[PDB]
Amino acid sequence: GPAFPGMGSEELRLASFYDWPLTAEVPPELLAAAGFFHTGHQDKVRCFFCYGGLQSWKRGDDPWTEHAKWFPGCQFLLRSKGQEYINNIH
Ligand SMILES: CN[C@@H](C)C(=O)N[C@H](C(=O)N1CC[C@H]2CC[C@H](NC(=O)C(c3ccccc3)c3ccccc3)[C@H]21)C(C)(C)C
Ligand SMILES: [Zn+2]
Repeated sequence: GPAFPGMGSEELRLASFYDWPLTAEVPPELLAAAGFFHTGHQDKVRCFFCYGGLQSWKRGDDPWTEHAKWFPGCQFLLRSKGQEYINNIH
């Protein structure tokens, strides 16, 4: 199961980005869709399922790409995007 079942809802994850500092650079909509919620500190986010944390986001970063790059074993990622997607990023 998920590390943090309470953030399994995409809408709850999106709400967590109310004070996100990088709206134009890395959209909250895409971060939330990709399993991430905002910790509230700087640009630190975490996936609700694998609990993997990512920070130091660069403008134009693709949240799903970064998810697969750093946490390829995440089952939410696999369920959502499929194995071919994960394999191609590697
Ligand atoms: C350029 N795109 C971004 C999304 C990126 O690749 N970020 C990397 C990243 O954040 N990573 C890579 C994979 C993870 C391991 C190293 C880094 N982890 C953290 O920064 C976490 C952390 C560890 C120790 C002290 C403070 C923070 C972290 C924890 C919770 C939330 C966010 C990050 C995570 C970085 C900083 C190494 C370029
Ligand atoms: Zn994950």
